Amino acid sequence: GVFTFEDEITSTVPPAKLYNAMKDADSITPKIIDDVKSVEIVEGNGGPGTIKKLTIVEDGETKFILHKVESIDEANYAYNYSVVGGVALPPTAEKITFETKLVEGPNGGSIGKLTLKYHTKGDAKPDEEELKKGKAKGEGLFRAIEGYVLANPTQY
Ligand code: NA
Repeated sequence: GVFTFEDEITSTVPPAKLYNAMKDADSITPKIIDDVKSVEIVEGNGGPGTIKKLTIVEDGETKFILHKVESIDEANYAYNYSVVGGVALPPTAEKITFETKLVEGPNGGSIGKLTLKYHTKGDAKPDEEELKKGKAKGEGLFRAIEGYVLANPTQY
């Protein structure tokens, strides 16, 4: 099954800047998110289809996550990736898709829509704590990208 969740967020950063930073997540995330150590491209050019391997630390243990870039829609300031391997995919989970879309907000900032698409095996539903964790991760990454732009104003 596929279960979809949307959350509306705001930023003081305007959407073209955020969107540009989002596309730079491979370099930004290991700097700001303590546990993310590295991002390696396995196949592809950064565009849709690209497979990436993230190396993280959890509890002093090195772990690996696999991502797939799904779609990048500049017209709607949209950047979509999926978690396709590693700890967030328990056996009844197939894939988790994290979509971010931005529009102009009032006061020269942004309104974002964070979509989480939790793909399960067969008739299973998402575990409640897994969903909570997934939403937190999605919002954390958004706030890492935003944090970077707010701390490095000249760069965007
Ligand atoms: Na780090």
